[PDB]
Amino acid sequence: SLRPEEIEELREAFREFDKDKDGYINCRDLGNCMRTMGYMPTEMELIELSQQINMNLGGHVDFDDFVELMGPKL
Ligand SMILES: [Ca+2]
Repeated sequence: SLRPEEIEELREAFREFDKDKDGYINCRDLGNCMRTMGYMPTEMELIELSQQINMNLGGHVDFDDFVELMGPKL
């Protein structure tokens, strides 16, 4: 039932990808994070998804959504 240990790592990543350090990000470097250690989405997966988030969501992702989307492992 690991979570806080795995999440703690995401916190560092979120900031690492956060260049504006404004406490927010988008489907820009987000996809680059999934391939870093996530699940490495396919070709259209990293696109269809990134966009889906860009459109559906609104065009922004918070450390919460990033963590939630990242999930534990699967
Ligand atoms: Ca930010």
